[PDB]
Amino acid sequence: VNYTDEETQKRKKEELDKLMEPALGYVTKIPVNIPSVRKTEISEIDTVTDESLSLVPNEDKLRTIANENAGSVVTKSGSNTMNFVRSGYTIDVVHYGLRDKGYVYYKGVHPSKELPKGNIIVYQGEWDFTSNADLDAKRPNYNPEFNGYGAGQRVGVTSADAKERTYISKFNIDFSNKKLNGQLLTKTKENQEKLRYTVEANISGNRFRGKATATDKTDPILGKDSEHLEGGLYGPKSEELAGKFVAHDKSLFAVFSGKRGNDVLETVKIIDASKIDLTTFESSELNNFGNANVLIIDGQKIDLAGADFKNRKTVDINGKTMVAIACCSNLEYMKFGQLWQKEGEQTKDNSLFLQGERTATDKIPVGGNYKYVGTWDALVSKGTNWVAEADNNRESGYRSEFDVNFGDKKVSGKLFDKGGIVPVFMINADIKGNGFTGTANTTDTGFALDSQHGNAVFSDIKVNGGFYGPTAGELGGQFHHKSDNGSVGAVFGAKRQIEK
Repeated sequence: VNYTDEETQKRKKEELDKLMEPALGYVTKIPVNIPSVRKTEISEIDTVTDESLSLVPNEDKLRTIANENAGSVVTKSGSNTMNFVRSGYTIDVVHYGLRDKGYVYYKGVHPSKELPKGNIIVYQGEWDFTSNADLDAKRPNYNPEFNGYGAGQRVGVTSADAKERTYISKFNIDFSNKKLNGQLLTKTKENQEKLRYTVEANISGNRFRGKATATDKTDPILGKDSEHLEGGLYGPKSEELAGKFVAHDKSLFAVFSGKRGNDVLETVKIIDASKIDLTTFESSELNNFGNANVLIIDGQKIDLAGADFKNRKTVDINGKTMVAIACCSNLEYMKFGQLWQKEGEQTKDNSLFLQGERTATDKIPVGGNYKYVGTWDALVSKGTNWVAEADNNRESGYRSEFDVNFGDKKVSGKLFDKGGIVPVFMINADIKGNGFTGTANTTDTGFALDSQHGNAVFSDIKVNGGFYGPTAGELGGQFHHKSDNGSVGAVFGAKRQIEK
């Protein structure tokens, strides 16, 4: 007797909803009936957290199985066409019995921090799928589209199993309106195309969420709708996309890719996500999907919101235990703070991070003078270590204060040590697009490293920043420098003010 959990229709939708969380990629195993059951749904759907397009999800696992019984594992990734995404399958084509048949997946790299400015941009690619296994789903003993006897009856049938058919995808992305619509088609030997699915999605950050609608509801395999399509834009300037959808009855799992042509487009920043290493004082990029309140370390997510003003988060990621201090509760569209791996009382790879969701360029104020107030985080190293740790005290704390002139397109900034009545860093920058670039300086003679102890001096250090939120009511930025006469790494964020 086969017993399984009674899943309510509530939980079904909830576990489907869970599949909509953004990730570098997704992979599912092709369902295979155990002898006593008649039907096996798609259910083993896992996120992909590794970041190399060369690695095929769970391929190795399948390969270790393959050789033993028969051997023939085929892999399709679209590596000959795509540069930032991989989609397809890795399967045992000589599969029989109850062992694994393989996996369908998509994955991507460098989630886009820059999108095209506007207009409708075309992306072409491929798609693949696996079905569930169902003896009772009107699937014919002979299939005019799929190789073999009773394809999809005892074992999920895939795009790999099709008779001389290519599975083409086309997408139209309206970057002006952040809408996406597309087609999943099948092309036969005689170049006749058949629309299998239309897709529609809304873009948010570098991700889209939407639905896939089945062209032919009488199709025994590709005939069910999905209200759960999710994917992302990949590559620094949105060169490519990839994604998936799950049929509402878990009877199908599809993956797709897309790549736009060589037309050079104007782009805009939508996301800031970088970290400064506090020993090299170099800046590296972080993966981000357009939610600044979530930190992606090793393809795994860390939530940064909390009840306090700034919040300490401890999260275990691949045996690497990570700790982040994220500020601030009054910042809705950006986060910054410290990040490190913990080793008992030892701490490795200390770094500062900054994340923000850029304001739309056309939503940056064209004129007006506003004050921004926040705090900051920094490390300075000239012999000893001076440090700034974000706080809540507007009066004598680690203050950051900014005068922004949207008319004259300028940012003037002050960064204070605690107690200090005078600033220790003076930021001057010009507003360009939805960001700003400029310089950070100390006074001629600098500031004491606390408290014959050293003085720290920094001249014309490059400052990079952005305006965040719907109408740029938040701003943040960073600067870093390394030399033997001193080194610094700093992140800051500030909220727009109103006279009270």
